[PDB]
Amino acid sequence: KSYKSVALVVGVTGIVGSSLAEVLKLPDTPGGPWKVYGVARRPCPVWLAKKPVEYIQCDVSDNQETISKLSPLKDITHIFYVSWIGSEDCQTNATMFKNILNSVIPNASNLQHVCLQTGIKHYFGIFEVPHDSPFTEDLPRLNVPNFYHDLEDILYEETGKNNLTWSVHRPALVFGFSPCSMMNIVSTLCVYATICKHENKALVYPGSKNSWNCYADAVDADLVAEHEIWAAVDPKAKNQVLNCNNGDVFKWKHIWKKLAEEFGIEMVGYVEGKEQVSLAELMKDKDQVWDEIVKKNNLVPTKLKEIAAFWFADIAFCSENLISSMNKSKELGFLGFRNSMKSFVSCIDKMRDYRFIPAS
Amino acid sequence: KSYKSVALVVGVTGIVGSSLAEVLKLPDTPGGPWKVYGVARRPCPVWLAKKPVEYIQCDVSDNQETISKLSPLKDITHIFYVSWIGSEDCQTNATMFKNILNSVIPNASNLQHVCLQTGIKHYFGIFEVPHDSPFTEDLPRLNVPNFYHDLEDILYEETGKNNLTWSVHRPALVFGFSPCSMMNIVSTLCVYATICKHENKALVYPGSKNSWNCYADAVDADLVAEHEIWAAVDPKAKNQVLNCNNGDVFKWKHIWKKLAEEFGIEMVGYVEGKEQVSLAELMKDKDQVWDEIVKKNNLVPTKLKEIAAFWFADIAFCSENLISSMNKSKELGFLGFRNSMKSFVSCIDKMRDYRFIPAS
Ligand SMILES: NC(=O)c1ccc[n+]([C@@H]2O[C@H](COP(=O)([O-])OP(=O)(O)OC[C@H]3O[C@@H](n4cnc5c(N)ncnc54)[C@H](O)[C@@H]3O)[C@@H](O)[C@H]2O)c1
Ligand SMILES: NC(=O)c1ccc[n+]([C@@H]2O[C@H](COP(=O)([O-])OP(=O)(O)OC[C@H]3O[C@@H](n4cnc5c(N)ncnc54)[C@H](O)[C@@H]3O)[C@@H](O)[C@H]2O)c1
Repeated sequence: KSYKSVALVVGVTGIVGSSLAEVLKLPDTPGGPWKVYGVARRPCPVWLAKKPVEYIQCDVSDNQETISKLSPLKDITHIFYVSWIGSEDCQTNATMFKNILNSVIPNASNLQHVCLQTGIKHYFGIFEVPHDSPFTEDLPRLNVPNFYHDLEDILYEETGKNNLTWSVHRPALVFGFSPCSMMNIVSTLCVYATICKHENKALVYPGSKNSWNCYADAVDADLVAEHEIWAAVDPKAKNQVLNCNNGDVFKWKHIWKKLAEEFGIEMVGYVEGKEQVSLAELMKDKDQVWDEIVKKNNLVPTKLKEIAAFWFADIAFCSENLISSMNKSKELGFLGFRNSMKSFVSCIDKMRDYRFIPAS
Repeated sequence: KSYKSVALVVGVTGIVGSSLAEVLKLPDTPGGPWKVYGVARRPCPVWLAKKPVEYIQCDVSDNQETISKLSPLKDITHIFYVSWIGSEDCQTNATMFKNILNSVIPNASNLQHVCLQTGIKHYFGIFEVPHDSPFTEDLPRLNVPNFYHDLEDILYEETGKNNLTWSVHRPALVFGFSPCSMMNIVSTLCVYATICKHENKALVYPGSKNSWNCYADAVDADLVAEHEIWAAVDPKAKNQVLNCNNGDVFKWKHIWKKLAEEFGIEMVGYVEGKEQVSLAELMKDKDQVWDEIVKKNNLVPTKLKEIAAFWFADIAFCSENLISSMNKSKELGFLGFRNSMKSFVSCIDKMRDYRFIPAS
C-alpha cells in the first residue's frame, strides 16, 4: 500500500461523499493515488460494498466511538467533511464535526487539510431576510442560528492552531445519485415520476409559479468532488471560502419536461392561478407502492423516506433568487463546469445504471 | 511585411471592432501575427489614428465604392463582420454584408473564414412573442423581420459555394469602450453619470422595477473579440452558431451602485411604485452641456448623440428574461469568461484612460 494521499470522507454514503469515493479513485485525480476511508452512520450498504473504500460505520455524534474508530488512522492527509445530522440543530451538527477533528488531528501526523462542505443556505437563511444575489463568498453572515456558522468557527479555530489549511465549500442544490442522502432532489423527482408512471398518472408539477419560471442553479456531485479535491491539493486555493455550481442556470419548467420525457409519461406543467401543493403530502402513503416497485424491478432495496426527500423538493419549488457566483473559483483558475440539463439526465441515467430506480 | 493571418475588420470604430483592433495585435493571439485592415464609414477618428491598423474609410452600402476599396486587398484571410447600418432595415443591412463578400471573395485567394456578429435579438425579436431562456443556439428563428436572418442566409450561401468556413456569434449586451458605437451601454451610462455630477444631481435610476431586480448578462468587448478569433482559427469551432457572454449574471441594481461610486455621486435606486421614465427624454437638451464638459476636460471631442445611446439604455431597463447560455462554447473548449462587475468597471477605467469621459 503506497499512496500519495489518504482521504477521510466523512459521510461516504451521502450525495457528495458517494461521488468522492468514485472521483478519488480516478487515475488522473489531483493528489493521487488516493487511499479512501469512508465513514457513515449505517452498516455498509450493498451498493458500496463493491467499491475500493475502507468503510467505517461510526456514529460520529458519539465522542468515545469516534475516538476508538478514527484514532488508529495515522496515515490521513486530507479530511472531507460532507455530512450533517439531518436536522438544523447547531449543537448536534457541531458535535459531529468537533469529534472528527478531535479524533484525527492528534493522531494523523501528516494531516494537511480540512474541507468543510456547507451550502448556499449561508446566504439566505435556515429551513426551520435574505441577502440579494448573485451570492458571493464575501457576503457577511446573517443573524440566524445557522449551524454553518458553528462549523466554520470550529474549522477556523482548529486548523489555525494546528497549522492545517482549510476550505469552505458552499455548493448549490446538488444533482447526484446516492439513495441514502437526506436531500437528493434528482432521486426525489425520479421516485415521484416512477410512482406516477406506476399509477398511470401524469407527471404533474406541484410547485409555485415563481419557481417554475425563475432562473435556478445546481451542482453535479462529481463537480463538487472535483472542486473539493482541487481546493484540497492546489496551494493557490488554500484557506478560501468557495461557492460551487455548474456554471450556468436553468429553469424547473425545462427540467420538468425532460423528466417526463425520461419516464415516458405525460407532463402537466404549472397551471396559471393554481397554488403550490405539498409533494410530501401527496406522497405520504406511498411506502408500500415504493416497496412493490422495488421488488418487481429487483432494485436495490430502499425505503421511501430514505431515497426521497419530498419536503426538500417542496422547498426548491417555492424558492427563487438563489443564484450563486462562480467568479471567485474561476478567477482562482478552477474552470470545471457542467451543462445542468445534461447533468440532470446523467443523474437519472446513473441511478438506473446502479439499479436504484427502474430502467427505461 | 510577413504575417500569418490578415484580418478585415468591418466596423473598426465599433464597440467590438475597436477591441479586435487591439486584441488582434497581442503577441499571443491565436493566428498571429496578424495584419489588420479596419473599415468604417467615417474618416479615421483621432483616437484610432495611433493604432497599427490600415484604416479604410468606405461606405459599405455603396457597391461600387466597396469594390474599388476592397478588391485590391488580395491578402485577406479572415473576415470579421462587426457592423450594422444603425437601423433594423433588412434590406439596407443585407446590402452592406453582401457588398463585403462580393468585393473580397473573388479577390482574396487565401480567404479561409467569415465571422458574422449578430446578437441575442435572434431569440426575442426586434426593437421596432419571445423564446423562453436560457437561450441556446439551436432555438429556431422567430417569425419576424430580423435582419439577422438575412445576414445568416447570405453567410451560409456564400461560404458554402466558396468552400469557406463560417461562424455566427451572438453576443449579449456589450460592455466596451468605443465612443463611436450606436449601442454602447457603458459609455451611455458614464455620459449620464457625468452629466448628473456636472449638474450637482444624484444618479437617479430611470428604469423599470423588473430590470432593477432581474438577473441580466453581458459580454466584455475584448471577450467577444477573443471568442471570434477562437472560432476563426480553431478547427473544432468551425461552422457553428455560438453565443458569447461573460459566463455569469448580474443585476442592474448592483451595477447602479458601483456606477454612483465610480463617479463619486449619490445614488437614487428604483423607488417602489415609481414607473420607468425615458432616459432619452431626460437627456434631449444636453448637447451643449456635453460640449462644455468635453472642452473643460479636454476630452476627445464627441457629440452627445454619437457617444451615448439613451434609447438603448431605455430598452435594457425594460428587459428581463434574456439570459443566454455559454454551454455550447464551453463544451467546444472555449473557457474565456469575465467577472461582469469587474468588466463594467474596466470599461469605465478604459474610457477615462482614453480620455472619452472625465477622470476621477
Ligand atoms: N442538495 C444537497 O444535498 C446539498 C446542497 C447544498 C449544500 N448541502 C449541504 O451539504 C452538507 C452535507 O450534506 P449532504 O446533502 O452532502 O448529505 P447527505 O444527506 O447526502 O449525507 C449525509 C451523510 O452524512 C452521514 N451521517 C449523518 N449522520 C451521521 C452520524 N451521526 N454519524 C456518521 N455519519 C453520519 C450519513 O451517513 C450520510 O453519509 C450539508 O451541510 C448540506 O446542507 C447539501
Ligand atoms: N451592445 C451591443 O452593441 C451589441 C450587443 C449584441 C449584439 N450586437 C450586434 O452587433 C452587431 C454589430 O453591432 P455593434 O454594436 O458592434 O456596432 P457599433 O454600433 O458599435 O458599430 C457600428 C460599426 O459599423 C460601422 N458602419 C455602420 N454603417 C456603415 C457603413 N455604411 N459603411 C461602413 N461602416 C459602417 C460603423 O462605422 C461602426 O464602425 C449588430 O448586429 C448589433 O445588433 C451589439
